[PDB]
Amino acid sequence: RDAFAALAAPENNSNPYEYMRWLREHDPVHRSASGIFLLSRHADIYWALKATGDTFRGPSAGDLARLFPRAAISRSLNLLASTLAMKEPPTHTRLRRLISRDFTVRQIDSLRPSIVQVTQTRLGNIASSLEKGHVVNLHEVFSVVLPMLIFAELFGMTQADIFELAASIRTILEGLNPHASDEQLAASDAASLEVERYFEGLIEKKRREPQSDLVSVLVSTHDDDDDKLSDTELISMLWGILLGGFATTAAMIDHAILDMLAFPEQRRWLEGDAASVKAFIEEVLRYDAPAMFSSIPRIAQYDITIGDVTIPEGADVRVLLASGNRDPAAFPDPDRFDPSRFHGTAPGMSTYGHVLLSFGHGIHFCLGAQLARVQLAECLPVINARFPHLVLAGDPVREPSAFLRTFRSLPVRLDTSG
Ligand code: HEM
Repeated sequence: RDAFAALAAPENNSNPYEYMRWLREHDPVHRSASGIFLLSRHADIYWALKATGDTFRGPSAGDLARLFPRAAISRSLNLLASTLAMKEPPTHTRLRRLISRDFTVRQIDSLRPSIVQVTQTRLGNIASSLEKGHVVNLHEVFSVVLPMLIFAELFGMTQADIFELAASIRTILEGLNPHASDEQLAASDAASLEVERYFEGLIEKKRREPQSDLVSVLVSTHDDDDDKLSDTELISMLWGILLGGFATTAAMIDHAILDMLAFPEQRRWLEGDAASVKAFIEEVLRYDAPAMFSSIPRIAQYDITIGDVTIPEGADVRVLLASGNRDPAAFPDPDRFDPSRFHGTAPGMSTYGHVLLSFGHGIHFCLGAQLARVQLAECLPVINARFPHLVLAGDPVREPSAFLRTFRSLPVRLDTSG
């Protein structure tokens, strides 16, 4: 009845793609009970993403207050509101320019050895148990761990520090849920205080003793421009990067593993050259999303129409990226897992010239898209090579959420013969 509630029901946390098809055909410009709109077709989603900046503005202070009424003047909402995802041009333009100057393709490629090293170490840790015929929850022992250890490497942080930060993130997000208790609010403000204090200390540390990591580069001088992120901007940028990769990459890894196990005839892509591996990962992304529906508010600047449906000035429009990715006008035979769609093409572009929507499009296109892609391209062949007879051990347990599609468990074992 209400698309956001329908998509969060258990069966739709499980397989929402039949309902998404229904929306695309029967209610493509869905108005929820709240008044927020939801676009499900590839064409309309692509349009809305590329119109962000002109036709759609970012959320104002009034918009965030309405979306987070319980936390309207809290430190935690102030921190969220300062992140790149919640900014609009021209402030967004400068902030994105400055982080992209230092968070580069070369910087990300320099993490590839570390991704292999972490994967090798975590897989070694469970090899004995798997060899004895036991079941391992790969989500808990691997998928959620690798992205955090890679953030530690990128930022120049300790493992202990990144795991405490992740715990703070969980607390903060709990405090921004609409049902949040006053106690969760207080815990969120305390965790937000700690996050700021931590990053302040990290910035000061790398400023005195720079290293090769991203924070050291961000806080040091730059030859071409003397523009740079201020300390308050730096805290917000590092925080927003962590939030962006908090649970998304882990869900991606989980989905890739599940696709490897469901379609063992496609494992060959992971055994091939760089172009072959990349194609598998592109199709993993096309096949599932970690949120489904978008988190960034897009506020209509004026009365818009999509078809004969009016979206009034001031309304909030969200997009169902996972539905666009299974739209047959963009991806023929959309329910088939087929990496050849993306073989030899530009990242996120099919052989027919239709774009993958898993990272968005336009000015808010995922800052971490290359980092996510490279993490998957390096770890998945290693997993496939270490445990050639890995199989699914039981049904994955999905993590109940109103906003995200993540797993609590991904149980795996080796195919054993007595
Ligand atoms: C597979 C993993 C990921 C997926 C599927 C994903 C998805 C997305 C999507 C769809 C958006 C745009 C949302 C919109 O336009 O409404 C976005 C934005 C963003 N992502 Fe990711 N993301 C992933 C991983 C990461 C990582 C590893 C980082 C680390 C830098 C990151 C940082 C960000 C940031 C900072 C933004 C805001 C960009 C802006 O507003 O200019 N994400 N992400």
